[PDB]
Amino acid sequence: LHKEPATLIKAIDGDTVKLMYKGQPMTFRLLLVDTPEFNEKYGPEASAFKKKMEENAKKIEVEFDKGQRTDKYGRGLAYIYADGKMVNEALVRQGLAKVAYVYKGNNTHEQLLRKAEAQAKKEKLNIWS
Ligand SMILES: Cc1cn([C@H]2C[C@H](OP(=O)(O)O)[C@@H](COP(=O)(O)O)O2)c(=O)[nH]c1=O
Ligand SMILES: [Ca+2]
Repeated sequence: LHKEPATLIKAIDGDTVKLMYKGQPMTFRLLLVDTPEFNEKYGPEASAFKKKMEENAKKIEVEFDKGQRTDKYGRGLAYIYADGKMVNEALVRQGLAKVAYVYKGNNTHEQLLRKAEAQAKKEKLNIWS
């Protein structure tokens, strides 16, 4: 897998964001995670966390997996990094997302994220409290 550039256009919620990628605006959906919707418990805290991480970053990068790059809604499916730190992992590690939507052939970072979830759970953080 390789990291590619992108620039923040607009925060959306805990697991989607609008980025400019190869010079075109696209909504990206984070691979392998699920955050609570804004109206649900920890939804606003997830959105805030993601928003801050991405807006404060000097450099946003996208990393596609081996399989499908766009979902049925036209959303890019990627791992997103903010100054080299994986946003997908950070949300999970904070108890602000669950590992979810693990489809065969787009699951390179599954076990990394499952490890983060285990530690969040053990700490009783946020959704695991
Ligand atoms: C994260 C992800 C979601 N999706 C689809 C599955 C779900 O379909 P349905 O809309 O039919 O439930 C939906 C979940 O996204 P959200 O959690 O953004 O709603 O997006 C994928 O197809 N591939 C993926 O990797
Ligand atoms: Ca969601």
